[PDB]
Amino acid sequence: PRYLKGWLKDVVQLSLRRPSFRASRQRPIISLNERILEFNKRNITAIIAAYRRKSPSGLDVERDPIEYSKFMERYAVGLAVATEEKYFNGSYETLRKIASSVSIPILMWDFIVKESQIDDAYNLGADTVALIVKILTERELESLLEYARSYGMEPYIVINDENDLDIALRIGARFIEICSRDLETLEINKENQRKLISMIPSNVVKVAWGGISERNEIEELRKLGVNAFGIGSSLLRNPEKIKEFIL
Repeated sequence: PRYLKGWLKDVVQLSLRRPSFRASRQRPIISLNERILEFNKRNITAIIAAYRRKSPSGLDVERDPIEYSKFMERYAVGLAVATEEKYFNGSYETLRKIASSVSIPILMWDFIVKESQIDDAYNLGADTVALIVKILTERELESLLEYARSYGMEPYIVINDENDLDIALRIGARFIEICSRDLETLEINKENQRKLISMIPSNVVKVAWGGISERNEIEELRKLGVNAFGIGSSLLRNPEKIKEFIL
């Protein structure tokens, strides 16, 4: 990984020592990026609903993950499941059970630093995996993107600033999350986010994430070329608010 500081260095050290999941996949690959594009052509708002328990950017919610996922299966374009265990209190077993319960695409939301974590996502049932530019060297980022594509997954490349974006385009990313939340400081900057969105060519599937809470800003981001919208704490507190974001 990169030279890191603070909690990011901590979580990366944990991910490097995380044991592998050694069972066999039991569901097909359901492409999240392909389904997003299907929603765009159908003029349906594409929203990625997240499940997590703890979070550095929010108090912990204790809700049934299976009741949650089944409800979101009716409205969401995909599900993000946080599996990091220290700062998010996530679990591989939680992802396994969600993947066994729903038939919509599932994104593994974690801090991927080694290949076996991509083995884990595949065997667990995840349809794609998040790769975070700011914690990986360019070479590591490219290897893991290429490794995940060997499974038939289209990886989900997370960017924060113009450095992350330039690198993402360099290593041939086609599925980008423009995150407004800086992971080092947890501060949100939507102006920088919209600046990065304007610089991403049209052939990339773009996901806006960070502090999204209103149908209004979803329509404004859509007019800038954003294909899908990730929403976490808002939907974790009130799942039925997704009906407002889509309708």
